Amino acid sequence: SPPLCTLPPGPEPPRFVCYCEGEGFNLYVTDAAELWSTCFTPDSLAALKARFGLEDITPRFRAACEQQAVALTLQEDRASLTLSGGPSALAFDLSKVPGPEAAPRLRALTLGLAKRVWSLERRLAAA
Amino acid sequence: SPPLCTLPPGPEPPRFVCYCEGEESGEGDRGGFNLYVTDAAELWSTCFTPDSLAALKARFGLSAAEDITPRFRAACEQQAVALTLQEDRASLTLSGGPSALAFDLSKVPGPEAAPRLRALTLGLAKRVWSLERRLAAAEET
Repeated sequence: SPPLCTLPPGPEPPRFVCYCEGEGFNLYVTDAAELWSTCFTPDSLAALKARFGLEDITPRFRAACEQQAVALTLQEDRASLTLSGGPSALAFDLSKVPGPEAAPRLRALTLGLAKRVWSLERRLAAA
Repeated sequence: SPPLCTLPPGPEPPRFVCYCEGEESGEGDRGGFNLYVTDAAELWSTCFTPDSLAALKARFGLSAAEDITPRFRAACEQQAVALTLQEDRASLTLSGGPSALAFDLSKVPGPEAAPRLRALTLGLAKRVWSLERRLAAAEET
């Protein structure tokens, strides 16, 4: 079940969602209008893991999402995502995704979320 | 929690979300009822006025103080929502209940639609996160 969290974590309205896909594996951040991505290649992902000392990034990100231990700085076309909890905080550089590439992802994101909600409410009612 | 469903039903990737708004409980701000349909590119709405909602309710024999949200909710749970899309217009048919209810929807203008779609996306993600937390609890622990 694909991990995600929203920011800010307060009772205030959510402004950003952080999620990941498919260990083409990447981290994403969106305010539902623009999309930022780690834009990994198979090579630069391996480079990244080795620098931090790795297995898989997803479980750490999942754990951060549950603890709401995700920090986000955003400037211009630049964002960073920080995961806290592990033996070392992990920071990721993200870049803005051009509109034409971002649009189908944002579209599928919205439709998939809606389908999850419907499914989770279905399952939660049977509990 | 606010009702919704996705279409088409079953295992195939969702193409549309249907949801509703208004008829809020309590003595606080209460908005008029509307049904929404989106493919996450465009937004369609019933765009009800007080008169057009009354006329719709008459067309299918409902009273004025009657909330329509619970009929929508039943339709969503059973996935008895049928959608037709013309170029400009849409229809939504709810068959959760004993009598079918048909709704005319029209396109919401971009400057109103775009902030509604963003809030929808962000709100759903908050829900998902909240639901999976409540689920992990109930099912095992």
